[PDB]
Amino acid sequence: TNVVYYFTETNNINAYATAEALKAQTLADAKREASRRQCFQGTTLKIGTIYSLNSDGLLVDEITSKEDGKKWVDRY
Repeated sequence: TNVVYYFTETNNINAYATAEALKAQTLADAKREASRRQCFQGTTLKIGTIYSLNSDGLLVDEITSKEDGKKWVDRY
């Protein structure tokens, strides 16, 4: 399948990690899948596209993020 969205689960919004591919094809599905793939309490979720990644595969330019217990906040 083709990959549109990626996510990371980090300890806070200023920490970076290698992007993991999502199966979702829309943003609303990506948010639901990313919340369901979150392992831990208290972590931060970021979602981005292929253009959100640097050359090392790190998710640095997320299009939306979600602090634990809060709603998704889009960049714009």
